Amino acid sequence: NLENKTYVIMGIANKRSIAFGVAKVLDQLGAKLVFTYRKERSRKELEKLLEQLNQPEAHLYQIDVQSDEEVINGFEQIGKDVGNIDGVYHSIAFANSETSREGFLLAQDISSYSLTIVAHEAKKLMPEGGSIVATTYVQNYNVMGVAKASLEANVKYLALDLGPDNIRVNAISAGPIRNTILKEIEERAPLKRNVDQVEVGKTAAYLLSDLSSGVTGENIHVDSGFHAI
Amino acid sequence: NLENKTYVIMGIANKRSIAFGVAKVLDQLGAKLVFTYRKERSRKELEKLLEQLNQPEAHLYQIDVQSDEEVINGFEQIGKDVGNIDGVYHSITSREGFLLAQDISSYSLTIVAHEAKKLMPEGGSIVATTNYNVMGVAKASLEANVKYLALDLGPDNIRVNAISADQVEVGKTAAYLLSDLSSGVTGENIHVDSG
Amino acid sequence: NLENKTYVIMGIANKRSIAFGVAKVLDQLGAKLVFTYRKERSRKELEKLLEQLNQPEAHLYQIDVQSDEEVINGFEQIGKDVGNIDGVYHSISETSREGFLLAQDISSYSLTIVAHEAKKLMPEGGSIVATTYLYNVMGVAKASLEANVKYLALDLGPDNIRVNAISAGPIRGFNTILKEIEERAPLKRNVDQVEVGKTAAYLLSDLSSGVTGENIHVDSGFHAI
Amino acid sequence: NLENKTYVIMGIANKRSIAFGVAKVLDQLGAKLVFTYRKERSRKELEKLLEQLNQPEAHLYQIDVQSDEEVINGFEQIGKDVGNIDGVYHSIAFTSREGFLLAQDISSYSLTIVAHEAKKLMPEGGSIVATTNVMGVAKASLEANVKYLALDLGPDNIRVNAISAGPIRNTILKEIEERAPLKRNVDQVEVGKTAAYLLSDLSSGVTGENIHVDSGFHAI
Repeated sequence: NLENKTYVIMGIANKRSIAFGVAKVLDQLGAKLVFTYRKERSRKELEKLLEQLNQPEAHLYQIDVQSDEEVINGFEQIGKDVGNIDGVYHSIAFANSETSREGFLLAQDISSYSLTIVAHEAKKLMPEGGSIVATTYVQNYNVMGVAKASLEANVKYLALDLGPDNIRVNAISAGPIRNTILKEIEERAPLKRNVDQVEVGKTAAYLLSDLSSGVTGENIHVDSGFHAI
Repeated sequence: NLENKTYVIMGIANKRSIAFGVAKVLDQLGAKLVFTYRKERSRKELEKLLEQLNQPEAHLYQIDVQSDEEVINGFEQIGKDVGNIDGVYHSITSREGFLLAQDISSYSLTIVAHEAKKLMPEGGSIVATTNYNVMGVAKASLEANVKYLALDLGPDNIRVNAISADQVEVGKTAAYLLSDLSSGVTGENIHVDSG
Repeated sequence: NLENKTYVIMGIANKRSIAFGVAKVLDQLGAKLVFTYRKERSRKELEKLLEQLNQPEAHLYQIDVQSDEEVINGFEQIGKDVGNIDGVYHSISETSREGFLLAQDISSYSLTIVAHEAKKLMPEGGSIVATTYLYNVMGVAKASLEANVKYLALDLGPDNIRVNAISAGPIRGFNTILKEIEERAPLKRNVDQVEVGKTAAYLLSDLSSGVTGENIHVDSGFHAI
Repeated sequence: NLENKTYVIMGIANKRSIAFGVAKVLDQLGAKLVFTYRKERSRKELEKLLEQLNQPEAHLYQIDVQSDEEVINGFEQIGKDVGNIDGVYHSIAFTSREGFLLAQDISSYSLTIVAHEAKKLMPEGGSIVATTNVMGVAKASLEANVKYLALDLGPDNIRVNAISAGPIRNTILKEIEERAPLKRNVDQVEVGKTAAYLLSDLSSGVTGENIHVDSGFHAI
């Protein structure tokens, strides 16, 4: 399916990382993978996980999307080091000033803008097109909600903007995974159970692959159809 | 990918039918396919087209979703003839107009779903592909149907999703939806329309 | 506000009909009101209700939206008896084919036809409002309605006719849900007939002059959850 | 209707401002109005326009929603100067990381903070109204914000709703008087009207809603 495809996978932290699920699946289909971590602390942990995979060699890159420079440099090195890529999976989600302006903006920066920039930089490794995918993860006033809204919109507009560049941008809206919210989901999710990294990875594969070749700007809920309730 | 999977494919009329695109893709993925046509006039066309495919043998069934009896019998024969299936692809001013539109476009799903359910003891995937446009009103009804059927059949481990509309690209998404790949997605509507 | 405006108000059945809340409000603003009932049994109840209002005289009209004929004649009599009007308020896995279609017929199509017929009493345009209350086929019917509203709003734009919907929250299983919507819905309280009538008035009135194809939730913003 | 109602009206810049249309309508209904401007340069223009209205007295307040400090202080002065208010109309208008964030800041967050501050002048509840490439993303954020605020403030009996308006002042305009159902084009007053509806008790069950005042163009 994906032999000879090269994908950048952002946001692995531990073996529980959704991003990592996504990783195991693409590995299994025979794509070559590149990874980005944020904290130096996590570099070792990634090298460990790349063992679990049949990855010919280890291509790790420290990128903090929160900063233009790192993202710019990171993609260039990947470019230099690996050549063109077929797609990017961008997993993020970080809620830490309950109503603070900094809170708000920071949320936006991480949750919505990171995509914009990644996209702008990844685009340079995708001269013939490719697929970008953003995966997505309560109190008084939910700022994280407002960030996701921003995200989803951003996906539409990037999808729209990069259309001509034959680059597809879609999102995965994830439902919960390995306890009161596990009450709620197993309770009310139509499919009557909880999703998990793999299921996501599967749709992720779908999206990054040519299989979804007519689909851009879409947001797919991998949540045992909890959305429809 | 799909070897040993059995799908019912409804709405082929000619080689241009979206449903047909969907077919080619599933055939190529090694799934065994069952077909339904409406007019007798088109049983022949379908036999023609099954020639383009690598289908061991031809399973054709005349079914007018517009009528309970045909649908009921239709699926039973499929049942008897083929045994269980893994999912179904369902491709298709005045009070009469409105209601007819609703009947064919939205309800057809409901009843198909109810009948196909009987061939999917262990779950499966159903997929529906899609001046005052009563037609719009019919699609709205449809999409809703999908959500509530998705909802109703969740517990029966049956996933209901829609594709909003070339043929091949649909087929491929179609393939995604019908396959295990889409294992957490139910009640979703996917736009294959170059966004 | 509404003196010399004339509105047709459909779907009152008892003093508790939301359609009646709507009525009280438009009465209070000085509009002349026409009424439609389905069951003969309820014509008396309506007369009794019109007593609560300062309605000069009683224009009642028996109409079953479920039938083209009644709807046609119905509007023509209103036409003849009242002349033109300014708007209309229209309040109304297993599942059989009949059920489905019936639901569609009543919940969606009814509007279409009413629209088509009221149109004839609004040569200079006006406002049509559909209210909605709340495996459920009923959902599917609402879906179909809401779309219809958009498409009618669309098709009637040029005839200067605005079509909008109100989507309403509970009043009168029930006792349990009048609790539900009181905890999680923002505002905390439950809605009521009046609230609707108010928004209804907005919509029917010139107040809502750029608004068509819109659906307004009068549910203490429950929709937002 | 609106006698003895007090509303804060933000975003007037010239006689063409939508906010100003809103203003005319509220004035005409007998509400007392307070205004905020951003640029010192625009205070005089506001005094000019307040002449067209029957405003007992001019309460003007310089507020840059871009800065917590001004917004906090402004509302207090309003508080001190006029006492409690019945609602607020928040009208605000018009690549890189900064661009992105700026847009959010002004388009979406401004509401959040204004809300949070306005809240203190509405002990018994009231109505807040926000009128409306990256700019798209900003509106999305806004529309979401309105929902969540509507949601957060429900218990305080404060209603938050938005108005989405179709353009006012010859190309992209043609497309509209062409395509849109209601057949002509939209204007200040129209907005003012719905605005009135939303700020008034008339919209008493409605919160978290977005109304399109665009001759039903949204429906297309």
